[PDB]
Amino acid sequence: KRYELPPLPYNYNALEPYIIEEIMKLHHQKHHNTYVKGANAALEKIEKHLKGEIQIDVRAVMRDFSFNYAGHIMHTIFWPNMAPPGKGGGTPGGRVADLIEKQFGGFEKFKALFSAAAKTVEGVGWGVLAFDPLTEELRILQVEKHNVLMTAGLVPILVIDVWEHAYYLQYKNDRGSYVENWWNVVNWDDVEKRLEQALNNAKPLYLLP
Amino acid sequence: MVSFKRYELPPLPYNYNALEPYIIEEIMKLHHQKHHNTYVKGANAALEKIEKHLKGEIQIDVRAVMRDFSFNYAGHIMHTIFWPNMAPPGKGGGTPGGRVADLIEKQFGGFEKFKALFSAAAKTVEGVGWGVLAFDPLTEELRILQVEKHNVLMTAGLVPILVIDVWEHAYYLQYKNDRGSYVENWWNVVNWDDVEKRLEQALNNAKPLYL
Amino acid sequence: VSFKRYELPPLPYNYNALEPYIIEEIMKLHHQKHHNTYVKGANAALEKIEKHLKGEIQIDVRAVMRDFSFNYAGHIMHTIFWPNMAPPGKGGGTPGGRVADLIEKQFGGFEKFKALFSAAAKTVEGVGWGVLAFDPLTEELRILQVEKHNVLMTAGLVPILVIDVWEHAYYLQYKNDRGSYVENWWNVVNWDDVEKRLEQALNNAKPLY
Amino acid sequence: MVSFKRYELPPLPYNYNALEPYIIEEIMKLHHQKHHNTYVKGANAALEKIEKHLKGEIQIDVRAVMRDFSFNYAGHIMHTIFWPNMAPPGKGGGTPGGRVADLIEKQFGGFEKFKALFSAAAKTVEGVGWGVLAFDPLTEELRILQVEKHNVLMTAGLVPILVIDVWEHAYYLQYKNDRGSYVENWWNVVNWDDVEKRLEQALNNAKPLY
Ligand SMILES: [Mn+2]
Ligand SMILES: [Mn+2]
Ligand SMILES: [Mn+2]
Ligand SMILES: [Mn+2]
Repeated sequence: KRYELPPLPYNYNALEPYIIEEIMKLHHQKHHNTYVKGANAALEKIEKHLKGEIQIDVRAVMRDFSFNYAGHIMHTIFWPNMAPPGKGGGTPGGRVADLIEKQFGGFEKFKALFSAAAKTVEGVGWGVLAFDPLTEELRILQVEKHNVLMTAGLVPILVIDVWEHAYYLQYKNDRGSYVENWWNVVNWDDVEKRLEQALNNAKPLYLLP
Repeated sequence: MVSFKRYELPPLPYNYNALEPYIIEEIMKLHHQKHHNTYVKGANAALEKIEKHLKGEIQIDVRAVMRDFSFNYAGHIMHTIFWPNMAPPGKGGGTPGGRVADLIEKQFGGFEKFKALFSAAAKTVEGVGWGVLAFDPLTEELRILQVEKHNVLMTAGLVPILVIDVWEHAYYLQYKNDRGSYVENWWNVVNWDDVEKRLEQALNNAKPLYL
Repeated sequence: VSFKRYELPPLPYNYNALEPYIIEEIMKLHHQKHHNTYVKGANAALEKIEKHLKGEIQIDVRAVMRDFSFNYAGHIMHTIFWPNMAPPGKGGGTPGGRVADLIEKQFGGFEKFKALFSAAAKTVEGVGWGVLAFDPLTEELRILQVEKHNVLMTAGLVPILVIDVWEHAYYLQYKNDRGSYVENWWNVVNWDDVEKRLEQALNNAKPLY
Repeated sequence: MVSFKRYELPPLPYNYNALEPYIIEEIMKLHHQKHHNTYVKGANAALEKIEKHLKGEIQIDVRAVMRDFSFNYAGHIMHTIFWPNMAPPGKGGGTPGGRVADLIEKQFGGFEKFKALFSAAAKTVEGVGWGVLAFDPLTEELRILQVEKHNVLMTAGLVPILVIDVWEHAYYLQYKNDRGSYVENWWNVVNWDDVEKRLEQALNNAKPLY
């Protein structure tokens, strides 16, 4: 089954002033679309290989699949993780706030740690807040590229893209300012919904019921 | 604030010599007691550093500690899946039925085509790593990929349902450099019942986490 | 003796000297922000090693060496990158001399070389570099990619011509279109510099190993 | 267009059993005859694909083939340095003199401090890789780093003069999981004469190179 580019949940200019329209348009129509196409291209090669029509370098094509699939799913989460300022921004409540209190000692400490993780990604990558199916707790990590340092199990519920293309046109080299500004468009309702699903569904995938 | 729940080393589902002749007792023992244990400890040690940082007790390099967490957590979960993915010959080995066989037929064109591809993926991991059969929550289909170390090339979303460890420590004492022979022999201990149960859970649970 | 500090080199030309192919704002940010950050990071890693050697602190050796690796590599790669370019006239065109001779022998001529090098640069996954290197084991040219600054690079190979395809190298001008950037970059290649490096490599490299 | 010069497997500088009791004969045989040979073949195979691409016979994935070249070339050169970096106990082992000892004193505050740092670097490689002592052409000083696989974390410029292989295949048959004991014992076969000769060449050639 082939991957498809999802529409954004909002207008290309909907995250302004925090992320400009030009970035949103390039990011979605070029970058994300390229990962969708790359993932499908890798699958097509695997198909031709399985049908015996070609012989592929299995390692190489799977590396291509890994990178592009990861790019696709990460951007798929990234867009609805944001919302126009109002619906987006502010401080979380509910289950997310509760786990943030338990795991990190409150929102301010969480924000400082998450921001540090995002700002200090070496090269391009992501800051990731994930739900751990083994402990049913939150974990923060970095991902390099789309597919380096990511682990099995951990379910991303909030991600920030710190690839240079995510901010350079507006913030230039100042990734720090981008990260600080990104908090203003975080869709906590989306994160809350993701956590609800993870609490219900994640653990049984690994520790059988 | 509540102190993190510690990771723990699970027992094996069988004795150390239970996978003979395909994987020797000495490997199973070292693999479990030394290697898997080390990843459990490493994951806990990283979380302890994060805890002390959050309590204002120490300085940490956030990137470094998270790299440590990534590698060791990944090692832990991958081995946690690896052990029950195998079973003593008899319960282990053979060819799958059920939903696993159905998806293998529809996607890979049958078990032999799947086996050849999975074996090639495992054999050709560059350096140490894993061959992985995963459930894709976006398409509700199977995908095969490689993972290097424990935490390189792995992606979000994909749920491993069957993994083969091709780190050198998984085979060297018995098979020496001949990883190919190890991979071929490993099929004789695959626990298809476990794989089927994992797929069942994924079919029921995975997609809603993301969409 | 305290380690010798790395230093930011001046550019061989003004910030606007590579126009219209690479705009002034890019050259300024690239040199003053990005390259300077790698210099500072390389020095910072060695300061940590020094405090460890003085017995004052205990460090995570793996972590600090990863920092050294990335930042040292960033520093050296950019150090080669700047003089690898020159204002159009001195920069651009088709090489002669020893480099042209090896290009004929290894790659079957300049057009074939250019196509291969361009493909290598364009298809770097994530951020990184296209690299033309001298192989001390064979005394021949080899092309490879480097991801980040310090992934896929090998011992031995001496880079003689590099192109930076990190997003910051082109995004402000070329946006997502790395391909057009790579095509344009040829017009500022300083072939006299590449020639000097190859000659040094032919005379110096093999004995090291 | 002339066909590429092939990489070749260098012979060992000593018998397969010459590093005993510190590294057993079986490891040396497998390591040289199976593993190193595989990297030589892999590097050549990648270049063959590049050749066929340039001659218009095939259309390659340039990234994929260059990744193959990178890993295998790196494997080849790292092992090529690794073997003569060791010597039978007597010629091998002990502590360095000459220029190596001089820079070690200046950079690291002496041999025991250097040894502690290099040992820690080797023991703490995550996954498989190498501990590396390198000469920096930019500063004409020694640097220690790790390399993962053969071709991850390695940088341009730095010239390895002493390397230790900590891939599992380098020790597992003898030391099992105990990489630490392997690293501790490897010091007893280090060929300081070889390292000294490499440093001499680096001091003479590396900076003028860059
Ligand atoms: Mn992006
Ligand atoms: Mn293992
Ligand atoms: Mn750059
Ligand atoms: Mn080796």
